[PDB]
Amino acid sequence: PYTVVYFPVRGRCAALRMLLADQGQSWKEEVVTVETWQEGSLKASCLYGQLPKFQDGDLTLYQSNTILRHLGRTLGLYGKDQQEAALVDMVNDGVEDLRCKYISLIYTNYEAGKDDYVKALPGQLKPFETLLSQNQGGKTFIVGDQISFADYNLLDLLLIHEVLAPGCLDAFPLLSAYVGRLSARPKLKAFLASPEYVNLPINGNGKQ
Amino acid sequence: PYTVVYFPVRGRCAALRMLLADQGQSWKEEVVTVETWQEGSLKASCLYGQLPKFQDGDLTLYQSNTILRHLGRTLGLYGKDQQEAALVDMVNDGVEDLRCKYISLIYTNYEAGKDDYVKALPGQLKPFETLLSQNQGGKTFIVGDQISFADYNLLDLLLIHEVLAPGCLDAFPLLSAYVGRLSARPKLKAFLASPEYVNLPINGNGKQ
Repeated sequence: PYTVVYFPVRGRCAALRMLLADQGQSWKEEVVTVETWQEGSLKASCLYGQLPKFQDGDLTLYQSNTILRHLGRTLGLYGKDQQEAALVDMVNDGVEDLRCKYISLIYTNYEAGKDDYVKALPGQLKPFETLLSQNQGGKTFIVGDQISFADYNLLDLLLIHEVLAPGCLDAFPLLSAYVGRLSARPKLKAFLASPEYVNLPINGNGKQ
Repeated sequence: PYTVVYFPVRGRCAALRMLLADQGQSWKEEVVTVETWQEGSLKASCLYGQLPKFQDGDLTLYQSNTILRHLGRTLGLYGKDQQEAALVDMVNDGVEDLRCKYISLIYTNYEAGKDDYVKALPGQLKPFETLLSQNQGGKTFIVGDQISFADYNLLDLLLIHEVLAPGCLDAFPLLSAYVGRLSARPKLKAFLASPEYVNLPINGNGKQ
C-alpha cells in the first residue's frame, strides 16, 4: 500500500524508510533517474515540482515531513496525547531546521563553509541533548516513553552529521547513547546494515 | 490560558493570531523588546534561542508551525480525518516553504533580489490555486469543507505577498476569492481591521 518515489539517494527519504522498516511495514520503491526527472513530465506532476512523492492507497503525498507525520498518525507514533504530539512536532521542526542548513552546506558552499558549520554544530546539537535530559534522563525516546516519527528523523540527522563531522557527538553523551540504542533495534539494525541503505549515497552531489 | 511571546511585529505570529481571533479565543500578548532579547536572558531560555514562544497552561511551545498544529489539534481545525489531516499538513509545508524564501528576500537581499522574486512568484502561487480548484472548485477552504490551521497560514502568506507585489493575485481568481471570503469572516474581519494587527509592522527591518 506504500510506495516512495525518490532519487537514488537517502536524503529526505532516509528517515521515513527507517520508520517503515523498524515498524515492520512493506513498501515499494520507485527510483527516479536524473533523466526521467529532467524529462519534465515527473517534476511537472509533482505539486511543488519536487520529490519525495509517496503513495498510500488512494492517497498521494509530497514533502518528507508530511509523509513522516502521516505515518506517525496512522501507525501510532505521534505521542500518547495532544501534549506529546505538540512536543513531537516541536522536535521535528528543530530537526528540519538543522537539516535545512545541512542541505545548504552540502549543495551551496561545502568546501568553503564546512569549518564554520562544524564550529557552529555544538550550538545546534545542544537543544536536543537538553530535551533528552528532561525526559526520563535521556533513557527512552525524545518525547514520551514510546517512539515517534521525530525519533527516526532525529536519528537520521545525528547519523549524517557524524559522517560530516565525526566525533561531533562525543560531548553529548545522551545523544550518543540515543543513537546507539535506537540503531540497535532489531529491524532498524538489519535495515541500516542492508545494501538498500548502505549502498545509497547520502546526498545528490556525493558530498557528505 | 494562551500567551504568545514575540517581537512587536506580525511575522510568524500573524497566522496563529488570526486563528485564535477567528476561533474566538482569549490570549495574552507578551511583547519582547529589542533590548530584552539582546539582554541574553530570553534567547538563552528559548529551546532554539528563538521566538515565538507560546504557553498553553504549563505547556510551552516554540516554532510557529508547532503552535499552529497544536491549536489545530486542540481546537478541531485539522481535517475531518487522517486523510485530510495529511493534506492540511502538505499545504502548510508548502506555505512554510514560500514563507521561508519570503523571509530570505526581506532580510537578505531585498533591494537586489526583489525583481527576480516577484518574477518567480506566479510559479510559486500556482500550486495553491491548483489545490483550490480540486476542492469544491475553490469555493470553501484549502482542504475539506471546514477551515483548518493551514487556511489561516495561507491567508497570511497571500496577504503579505499582496503587499510585496500588489496584484500578484490577479492571475489567480480562486486565490483572490479565497482571500476575500476568509477576510470577511466576522471575527477575523474585525481582528484584521483592529490596531492590534494594523499598527504592527509585517517584518523586523521594516521591509515589506
